[PDB]
Amino acid sequence: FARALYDFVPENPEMEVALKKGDLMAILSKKDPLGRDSDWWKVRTKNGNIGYIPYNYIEII
Repeated sequence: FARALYDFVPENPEMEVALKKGDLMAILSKKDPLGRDSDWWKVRTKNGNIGYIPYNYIEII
């Protein structure tokens, strides 16, 4: 899946995941709708945190 680059934080206090520099996360979505180019994906951390996360903040296995 993916890894955590920098300490991430809920972009919005409604739906997002949290990351602590070095953490890890599983990415599913891409651009999300169409699937073009940009850094913004959806993730699942330890199956406990489900939300989004800029691609420039996570590592691709």
